[PDB]
Amino acid sequence: QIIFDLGGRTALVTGSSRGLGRAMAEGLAVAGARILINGTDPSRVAQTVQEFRNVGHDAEAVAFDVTSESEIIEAFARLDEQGIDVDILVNNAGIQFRKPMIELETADWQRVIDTNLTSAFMIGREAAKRMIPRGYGKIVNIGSLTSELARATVAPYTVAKGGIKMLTRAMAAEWAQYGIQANAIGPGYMLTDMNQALIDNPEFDAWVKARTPAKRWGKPQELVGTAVFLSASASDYVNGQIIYVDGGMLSVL
Amino acid sequence: MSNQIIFDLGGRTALVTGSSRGLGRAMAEGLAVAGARILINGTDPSRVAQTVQEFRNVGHDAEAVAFDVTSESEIIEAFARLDEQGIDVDILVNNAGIQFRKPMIELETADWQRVIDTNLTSAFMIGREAAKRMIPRGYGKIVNIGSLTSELARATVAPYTVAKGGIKMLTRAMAAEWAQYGIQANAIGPGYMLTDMNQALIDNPEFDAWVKARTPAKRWGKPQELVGTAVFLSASASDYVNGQIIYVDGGMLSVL
Amino acid sequence: NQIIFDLGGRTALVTGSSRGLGRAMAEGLAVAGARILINGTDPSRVAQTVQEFRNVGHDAEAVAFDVTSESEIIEAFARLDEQGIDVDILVNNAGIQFRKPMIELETADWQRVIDTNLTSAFMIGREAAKRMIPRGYGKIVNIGSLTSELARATVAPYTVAKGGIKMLTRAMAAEWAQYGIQANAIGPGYMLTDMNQALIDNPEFDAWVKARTPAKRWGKPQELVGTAVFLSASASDYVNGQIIYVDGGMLSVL
Amino acid sequence: QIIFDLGGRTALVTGSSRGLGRAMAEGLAVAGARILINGTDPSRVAQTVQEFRNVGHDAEAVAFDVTSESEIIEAFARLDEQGIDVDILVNNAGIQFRKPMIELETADWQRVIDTNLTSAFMIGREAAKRMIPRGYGKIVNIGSLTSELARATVAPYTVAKGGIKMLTRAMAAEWAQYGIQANAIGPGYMLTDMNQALIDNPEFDAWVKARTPAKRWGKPQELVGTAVFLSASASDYVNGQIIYVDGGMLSVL
Ligand SMILES: [Cl-]
Ligand SMILES: [Cl-]
Ligand SMILES: [Cl-]
Ligand SMILES: [Cl-]
Ligand SMILES: [Mg+2]
Ligand SMILES: [Mg+2]
Ligand SMILES: [Mg+2]
Repeated sequence: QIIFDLGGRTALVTGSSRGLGRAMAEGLAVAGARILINGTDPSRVAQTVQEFRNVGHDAEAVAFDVTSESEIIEAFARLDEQGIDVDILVNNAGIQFRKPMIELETADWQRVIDTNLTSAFMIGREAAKRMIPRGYGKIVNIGSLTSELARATVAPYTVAKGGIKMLTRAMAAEWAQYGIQANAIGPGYMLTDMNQALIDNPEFDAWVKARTPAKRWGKPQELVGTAVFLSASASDYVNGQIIYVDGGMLSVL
Repeated sequence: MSNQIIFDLGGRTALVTGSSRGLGRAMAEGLAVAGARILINGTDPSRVAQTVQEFRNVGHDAEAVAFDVTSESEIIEAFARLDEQGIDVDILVNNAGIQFRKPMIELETADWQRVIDTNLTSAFMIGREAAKRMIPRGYGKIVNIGSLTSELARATVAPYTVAKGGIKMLTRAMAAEWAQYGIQANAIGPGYMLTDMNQALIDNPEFDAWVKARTPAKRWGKPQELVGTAVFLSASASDYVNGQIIYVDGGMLSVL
Repeated sequence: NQIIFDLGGRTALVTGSSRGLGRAMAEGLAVAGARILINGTDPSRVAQTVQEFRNVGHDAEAVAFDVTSESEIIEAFARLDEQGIDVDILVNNAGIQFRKPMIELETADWQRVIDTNLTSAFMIGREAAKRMIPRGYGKIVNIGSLTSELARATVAPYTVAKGGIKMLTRAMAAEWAQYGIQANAIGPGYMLTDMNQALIDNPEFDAWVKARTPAKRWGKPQELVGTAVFLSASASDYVNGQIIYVDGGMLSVL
Repeated sequence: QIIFDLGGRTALVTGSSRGLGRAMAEGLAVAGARILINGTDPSRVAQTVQEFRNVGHDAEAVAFDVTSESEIIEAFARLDEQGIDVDILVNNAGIQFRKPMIELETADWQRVIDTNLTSAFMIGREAAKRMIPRGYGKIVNIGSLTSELARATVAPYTVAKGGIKMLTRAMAAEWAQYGIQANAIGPGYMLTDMNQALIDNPEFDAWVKARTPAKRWGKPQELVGTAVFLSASASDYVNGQIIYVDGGMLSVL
């Protein structure tokens, strides 16, 4: 099915050296995309690139700090110079910080906003600058269940992801007319290392299973279909949507 | 060129209601191309036959399954025939529904009811019948067809708006009850699409200009542009997606 | 008083107000100053509620009719017209609950939920709106549910009907706001009423409500009153097509 | 009526020297609340306080830059010392900045985020710390139609207001159990000096009237009912909700 094929396209996935970003990058590569691996640690990025190459994927290392405008600008300039077009941007980079709001230092709030929200804006804007003259491109922002429903102790993350949902709509509002589709994925509770602490908590584990209609956690590879869909011609008239991949959790009391 | 398999529908049988023409036909053809066996359903049996034949000529496995989507007896009867034939309905696309344009202060209750019955009640009855076979098997996909009016109202199309809003909530209710048995119930909300059901809107320059101005993509959608979403929601690619409505509207719903 | 929340001089029809939440809201509107048209299916129950309202100083009239009967709805408004009684405020509160898994759900029970909740609100809203329009002002307050937004197993037809109510509210705004009519909705969460007695008397369900709600408690019937008055008053003249969830924060958190 | 009465309560409205904030503060005063007026121009704040006192309202100036954490903290310390409780907080302060994203400077993006979103978090956090031991409080964040629907050229405002909506829910998530209701108002197109460029653009004016079911702009005082509702006992069981006051605009195509 050509409509899901990504051959001839290049995807930059931020924070793809590990975790969900890597699982999505891997799935995009299987669908045919060349992959630009990104992460803060150059050595960790390089290791992930070699592993992608070892299984026959076309991959390049594009390490940069997603909170640094100058590094973002220089990374895209370097890509321009090598003749590498970024056709698909997945804004996956982001951190979590657990603390009740009355105990939350403004500096930590700010770090979560910068890493999750401002990063997506800066990187999205740089990608779009080049996609616009080409007349096509895909932007896939990674939100969260907290883009819509709040949870105690994760306020700055919740706010940043709520911002990401609206950033997605703002991107569609301005860029859809130029043939660019900006959409989002909202992962539910996934079996991934960032969640290991939650997964290890028997009470939290029980809550996830009782709160989710599917009665189970999601696996990281279960984000791949949605990521491929939103990166492929299959979603050419889809714009400004956030698709939750959460076993039904957001849909029910 | 990619050998990925998460979008393949081989071995699955899809029933698409109102698939003899329009968006339903386009989605049915898309499902067939992805590998699904197709059951075509429609009012005009002549239009149905022509559609089934056209599917067969291009190598699709297709068949007519006749029933009034508003008739419970006809629905239960149709599923009985499928049951005996060992046909599993693995994918149900609830696309059947009519439109009726009339301001509410002039709207006869009988026209209100017909819109509700054909759009909303049909989806409940047919979804209920499909699910009781899906549950024991432990897998299944239900794709309801909503509308932009599942979310935003428009003057003169109230009963449709109400029915499509119901469809969105019906989708969530289905996820609530069936997700645990391995069934994914999701929905598609087509925007303004180039179909004959909208020809009166397309051939009005004011409304045409409005669509292009109101939509960020600045264009109407083509029926084929629902295929990707329909296949995605019918395939293993969406196994952990439940209760979602995905709008295919060039961004119309996302902006002022 | 606070004049923007005053309903003096205005007349409110509240369907299903002979008892339960409908009665509590009708009483709230009366306290706010509205003359109340009490409605229910039983004329005797309706009249008794009317007399109780009047004995504590509220003005109230008996307007019994079956909300699923179009001919009775039309007949009732014809009576009101002839008396010169304007319906300035309509609260569509009537509607039944029916709990049953969808695979066990008879279509007739589904239909009764749809008719009593959704079709009734359309028919009555339509009759009210055509008299409000030439006056250039009016309020329609539909009663949704927190299930207008989020579903729950065993309550599909109610969820669907109330989801319909949310969109009906928006459809009413779309057509009638231009004429100075505001159509809005209330989505109650879990309320300590008699139609929820089973839920309330179930320790597992009671515990779930208290744990699932940020406010860690059920709502009281009186806690809908403020929203009903707000949406019935001058205070909400630029508010249209809104549904206000009164649910202790349930819909807003995981 | 008692359920809308604010007697015995004190409300802090940020950016209430003029515009929407001033209109809401006046309605809160009419409802019985003691009012704390805040704004950047000390003369305009003092003049507004005077006008409130002329009609018998209890009003007082409370000075702080809403983007300065130290000034916010000091302001609440002065309130504590004077025995002034903030029972009701209306986070109304904010700025607008119009510019397409590809041309938007990050510094401007950041100033809009800080002024609209971070401000509401810092001030809400400071207010909540006092409301919690009292077992009572109302927080009303001021969102926008852009909390829900995007518009080209106002992306950082859109994102900030989307953040406001989710912040409101995060507040409900952590604080509802302590008897604090956190909710939001999303004003539609209102006739304020801040909007005077749009109002005076005949194309934008005609668009508002055609796009709004009510076919008209809102007047600032039309926010009063919603503000009082969300500040009074009438909304004791309302938490985490945003109420749009937009003549129906968000509700229709
Ligand atoms: Cl996995
Ligand atoms: Cl097509
Ligand atoms: Cl009765
Ligand atoms: Cl004003
Ligand atoms: Mg098979
Ligand atoms: Mg009158
Ligand atoms: Mg006073």
